[PDB]
Amino acid sequence: DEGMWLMQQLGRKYAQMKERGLKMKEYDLYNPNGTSLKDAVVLFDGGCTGEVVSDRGLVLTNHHCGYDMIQAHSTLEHNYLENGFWAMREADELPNKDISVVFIDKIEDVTDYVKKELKAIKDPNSMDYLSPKYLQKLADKKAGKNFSAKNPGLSVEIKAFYGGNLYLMFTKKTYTDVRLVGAPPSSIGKFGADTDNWIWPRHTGDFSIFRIYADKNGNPAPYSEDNVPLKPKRFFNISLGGVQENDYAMIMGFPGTTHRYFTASEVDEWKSIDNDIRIRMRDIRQGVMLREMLADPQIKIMYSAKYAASQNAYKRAIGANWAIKTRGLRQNKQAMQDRLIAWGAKQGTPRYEEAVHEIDATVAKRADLRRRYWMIEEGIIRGIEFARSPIPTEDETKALQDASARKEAIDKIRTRYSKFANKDYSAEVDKKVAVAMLTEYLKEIPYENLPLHLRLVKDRFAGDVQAYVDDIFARSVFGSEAQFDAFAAVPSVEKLAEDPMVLFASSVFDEYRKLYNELRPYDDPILRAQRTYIAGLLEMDGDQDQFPDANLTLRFTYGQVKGYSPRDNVYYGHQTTLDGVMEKEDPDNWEFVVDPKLKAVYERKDFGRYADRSGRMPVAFCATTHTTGGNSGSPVMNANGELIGLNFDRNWEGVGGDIQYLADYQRSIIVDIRYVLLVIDKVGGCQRLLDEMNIVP
Amino acid sequence: EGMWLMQQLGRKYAQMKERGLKMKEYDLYNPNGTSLKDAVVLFDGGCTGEVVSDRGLVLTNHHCGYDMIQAHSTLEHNYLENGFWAMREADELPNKDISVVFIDKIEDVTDYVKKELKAIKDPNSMDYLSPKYLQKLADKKAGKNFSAKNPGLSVEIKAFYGGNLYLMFTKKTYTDVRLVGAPPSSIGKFGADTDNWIWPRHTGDFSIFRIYADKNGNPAPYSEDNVPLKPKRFFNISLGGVQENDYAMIMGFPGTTHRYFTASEVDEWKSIDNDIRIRMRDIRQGVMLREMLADPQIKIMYSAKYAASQNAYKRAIGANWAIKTRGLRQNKQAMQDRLIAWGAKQGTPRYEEAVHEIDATVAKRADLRRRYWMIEEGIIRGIEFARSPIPTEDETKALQASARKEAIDKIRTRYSKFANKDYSAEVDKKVAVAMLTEYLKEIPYENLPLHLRLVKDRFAGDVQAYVDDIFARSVFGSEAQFDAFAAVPSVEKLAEDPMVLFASSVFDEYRKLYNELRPYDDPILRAQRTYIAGLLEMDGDQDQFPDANLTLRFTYGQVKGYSPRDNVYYGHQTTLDGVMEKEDPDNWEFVVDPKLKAVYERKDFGRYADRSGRMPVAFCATTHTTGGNSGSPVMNANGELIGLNFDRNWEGVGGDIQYLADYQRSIIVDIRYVLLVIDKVGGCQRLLDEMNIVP
Ligand SMILES: O=C(COc1ccc(F)cc1)N1CCCC1
Ligand SMILES: O=C(COc1ccc(F)cc1)N1CCCC1
Ligand SMILES: O=C(COc1ccc(F)cc1)N1CCCC1
Ligand SMILES: [Cl-]
Ligand SMILES: [Cl-]
Ligand SMILES: [Cl-]
Repeated sequence: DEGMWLMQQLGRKYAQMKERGLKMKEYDLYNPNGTSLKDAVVLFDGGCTGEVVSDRGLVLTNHHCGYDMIQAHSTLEHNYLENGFWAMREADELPNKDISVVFIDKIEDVTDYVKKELKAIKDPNSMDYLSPKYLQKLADKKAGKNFSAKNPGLSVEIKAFYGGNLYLMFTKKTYTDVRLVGAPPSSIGKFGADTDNWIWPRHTGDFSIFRIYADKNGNPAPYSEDNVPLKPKRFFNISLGGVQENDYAMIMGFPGTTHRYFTASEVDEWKSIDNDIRIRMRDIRQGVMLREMLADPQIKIMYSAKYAASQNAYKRAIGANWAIKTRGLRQNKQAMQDRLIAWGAKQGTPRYEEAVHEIDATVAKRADLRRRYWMIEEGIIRGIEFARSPIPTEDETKALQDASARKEAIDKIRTRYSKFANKDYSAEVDKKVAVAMLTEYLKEIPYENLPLHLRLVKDRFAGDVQAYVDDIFARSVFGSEAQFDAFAAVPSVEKLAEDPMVLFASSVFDEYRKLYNELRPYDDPILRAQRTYIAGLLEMDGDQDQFPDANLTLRFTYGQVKGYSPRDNVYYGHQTTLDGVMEKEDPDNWEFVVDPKLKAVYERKDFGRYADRSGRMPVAFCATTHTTGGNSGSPVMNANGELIGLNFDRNWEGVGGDIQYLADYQRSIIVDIRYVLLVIDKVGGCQRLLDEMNIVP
Repeated sequence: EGMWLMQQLGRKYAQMKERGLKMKEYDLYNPNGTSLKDAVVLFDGGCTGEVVSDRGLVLTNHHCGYDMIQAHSTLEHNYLENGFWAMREADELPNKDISVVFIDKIEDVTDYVKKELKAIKDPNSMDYLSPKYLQKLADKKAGKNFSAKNPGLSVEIKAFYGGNLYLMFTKKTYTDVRLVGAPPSSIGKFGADTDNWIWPRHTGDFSIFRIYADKNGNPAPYSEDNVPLKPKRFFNISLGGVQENDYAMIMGFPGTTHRYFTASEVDEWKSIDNDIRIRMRDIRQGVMLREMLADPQIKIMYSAKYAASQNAYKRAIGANWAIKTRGLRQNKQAMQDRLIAWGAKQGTPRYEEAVHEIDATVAKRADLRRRYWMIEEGIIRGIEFARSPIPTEDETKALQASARKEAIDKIRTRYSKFANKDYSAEVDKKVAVAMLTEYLKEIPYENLPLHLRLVKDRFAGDVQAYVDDIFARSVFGSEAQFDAFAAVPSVEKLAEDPMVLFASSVFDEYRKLYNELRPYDDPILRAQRTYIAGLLEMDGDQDQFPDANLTLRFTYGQVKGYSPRDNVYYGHQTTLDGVMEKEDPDNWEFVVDPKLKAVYERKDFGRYADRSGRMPVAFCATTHTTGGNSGSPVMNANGELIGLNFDRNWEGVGGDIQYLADYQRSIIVDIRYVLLVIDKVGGCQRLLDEMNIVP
């Protein structure tokens, strides 16, 4: 609903944005033929957003966005992940291998061009209209003969929007020498850690600092000791005016995916298959894992990351199912499609109703297969560690059946066994997880639909899942180190072919691939019908109050700094303070440890010009902007386009917002720029970064 | 802020009127006439109640009338789960061992008691706080035939302000109090233990009783000839509801507070009482919950024991949060330093000497008190086999006449009560191994109960082996082991039984510590009499209330929410919409009564919903309440009933030592929700009709 707008849509939205508080001129925010604020936004490392905040190429993004780079430069002598990092001179800034920043140099509507090229249709069912290979061939044809050679650092890309009803060509400028400049300690950068993931109120200082480097002329160049900081076209001014409740706020960034044009049948499928299976299976997996972690401190160390990784999409699915149950998402999709069908009936065009019917029929037809796919994926592929145990390759089996190539096969199988049964793998914990996961899987999936090896639970083990799992480990070459070494000393292909763990792993992966291959053909009729469906919605209600689905391209969103009521008699305000960090401090809980320098700043009220009018130190705020994954690190702007914060999360109540925006619950969780500048200043003591920024009173 | 004596109403009236009170002083409390105070009762010795009709109808909490609802519940008519609604007065159920106490008269007898005390001689006598001594004075003042000359009436004298003020209460007690109505437990206890001490709250915590009496309205025990009481005063029910900042007041019987604790007593309360209870109960509850989650039969057997352990555990967590964050220790220290500076200026050193005596006594009893709480939390309440059978002297002097069978039948009865339908020896062994490992780490060998010395001496430090051996060799270790003993009982078998020796040994140490600690209470009590006398002489009997002591008090404040933490606000009122948000059909605590769910769906709120069409459930107020105030009437600026107090938020449990204006709230069930449940859930129109409901 309140959307993720194309840069092209700024003109038609500008008057509403101005009426909601926007004060800057339209072309100062986005101008297709000149420098604008859009030129200070970057796609940071392929999946995050960033922003240029100085005339020397300084870039701000989230701490969780720059996390891998902070970790790659961290050692026992200089643990930057734990203590932070503050380069005191430009020469001290650390280079990063495999990093990139993408500027969106130009954006152009190429719809008529693509649609004319598509008219050369050798099959009306062709999926070339959505093919990256096909669209790249059109982008190259339009850009010219050797565009990348004649314009180094530039590249061209065409993307489909609105289900193939609109196409845009992006001219991108990519820089690959992006150095680490500064980062707060993890105690600030990820204060809530996993406990506060998707949570508002939030007290996390989620930021990190980088710098784009380039050749002498400001052109992209790979890492070189001769590289000089980039003088950019445009950079954000930092505001110290802060935020007030109801203030206008806007974001530019790269939201990844949404499903705003789902039919009511796709919402039901998302709930009853995708979300219910993921919720049920992960709750079983996590329940066994947590009991083992709480009983053995060594198991807690080995399984903490696996547990946290499983919980992230589990929490998302819980938040999504809450919106489906309470916010009428299914009903609003049904009303949307009924309105189009009634309009099509009045216009004498039945193709829109036929398109919704095709989507419904495809959803209803793939139901059993999709249920079986999610059941095996959540239950076994993700749920059971020994599902990803070593499977001897075709060439490994061939090698073991008269040359020195036998020792090569054993060394390769050993390397994979050592990665599977690593320092964090417990066979006992895995057997307990598998017994609970398989009991549920065997209750849901009938004998005729089971992976071939799982048929042995009924046929050979008289229904005893525990005995079947015990037997896999007791007899398998991968059941223990001593069992592998005995095999490695005298390896036979016939031992591997009958190995209970190899057979289980092969069998479950075979069933997983068979289901994937059977389900793949159902995607195309839905995609083709969505092109007709979205064309109708656009022709009926216009390319105005319905935004194109997110597709990792540059979008803008606007709203207000506003809290919300999560439940009866509870209100969460629009702004958190440093006081809230101190309330959450728990010295013996690694997630809620408070940095001693920050604790002292709070005690002494050493807030400088960064505190609010009441002398309180702001930390984070929330806004009615419409964001999703991909928007991490996005610049948050004032009514004047000045930087007031960085987007870093969204509350769980708004995760259903990828299908239907939730005005009374959905909020972008943003780190206040005053808190960012406080941490750089009083925690990092990196005055040179403050000095190179243009800070407005 | 306080829990004021009825006598202090005159002194507080102007401030109450400035805060919004509209009723005349003597209409609320009149020392020589009828007033609203006459409609308040002490319900069943530990709760408050209120008369709401000219036919003796009484409202109190559901958790206050819980035992009576349960005593009348059968498999055929389960009133606890289904609710109860007597459709005629003759259908109201009598209750054995129930009482309602009216506070007929209250008088200051300070000079009388202080003159009588002057005859003591021993300056360290504790008669000034002795219920037996004070009752002898109460009887002497009332007369040598008071209860016979004034039927239903009794007198009682209590100490206040540490023995600096005394009041005599004339009480009228009724023992025929019948069950009239109760909502189902899904309404009466909606939050169940999850929402205990929690605001926001969505629980309709009420039950309905009726006082019966003889033909003249005089107290009489249960009789089929008893007629409902026509009281001299009852509350009018308001349907005007509440708004944020509205004046609210409560009358009730708060039990205990510790408003005059020294800073050393706050430290002791934190570092001994609360930390030990928190640490020990967390170990006990952790083992119990693991076992309950792994075996559904263990969950059935241990649910009540788990819930009972959690209640004071949650209280201690809330209390320690206030000590850590609200500066309770610091404010007591400032209070005592101010008195000491004032006593230095006046030339009277006795106040500083009194605070010093309290500090020295606290410091001296520290190790013993730590040992007492450690054994009490760790073993006496932590381990079930600590309360296993110990053969009496009469029982041993029977097994060494044919009364050997009677001794075995008595020991068997106690064994059967210990190892009952809810007792698991396996769960108990696991709880004991974890509890004893912690206890053995905290209590040194020389301070251990004698049998626990065997962990180091006989079992090479293996707690698991020591516990396994207790059950493997004890006659109370299993039914088969008891039966083998019962067939061939010898006193030598009992005298060497590892479970009997453990149980005896831990109870001996528990009694020895109790007896060693008891003498330390008296110097603190005597010094508190001097300490509070100084505080009263210095800052007056005006902004410092006497500690609660289960006597009638009033408190006033406003209907107001609060901010529990940064960027979070809890408003002053919950709604029926909040009950529906919490509904979880497969969680017994959050099941919603189908009749109530239908009322919400159809918006069948009648005259009970607010101006916006939303149905209120509960509200909170800045009144100062504690345990004993459950069921208390909550009044308007006009003295009309707007709700019943039923709980207080955990953030305010430290309020028994220092009132917390920004966090402490009384959790009250809205009277409009009470009437909506009587009407649309119970269908008991006769109860609505007998109440005086004001628009
Ligand atoms: O308003 C529109 C198109 O709107 C957009 C065109 C390009 C773009 F990048 C974004 C929007 N139309 C109304 C009549 C049919 C076309
Ligand atoms: O309170 C919850 C879930 O709470 C969280 C969900 C996800 C998350 F990341 C954090 C909390 N619910 C009550 C209604 C059904 C869901
Ligand atoms: O949130 C809590 C405790 O919460 C409850 C305590 C008791 C209770 F009955 C219910 C909740 N705390 C945060 C700061 C340390 C204590
Ligand atoms: Cl058509
Ligand atoms: Cl909404
Ligand atoms: Cl009366």
